[PDB]
Amino acid sequence: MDEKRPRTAFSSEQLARLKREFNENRYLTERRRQQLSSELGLNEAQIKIWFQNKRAKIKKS
Repeated sequence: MDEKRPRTAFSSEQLARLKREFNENRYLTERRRQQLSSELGLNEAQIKIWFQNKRAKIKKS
């Protein structure tokens, strides 16, 4: 839903990396959050929300 609420503005490379990490684990550690942010150059808050949102896609109810 990146057509109504603008915020998940990421790049193919960034999403690819994040997706790779998510494939291994739907969660995120402190070190991973800060590492991913520093590695790709994104806000830890954005990464955290991205993972939380990605997890909601699988587990509905």
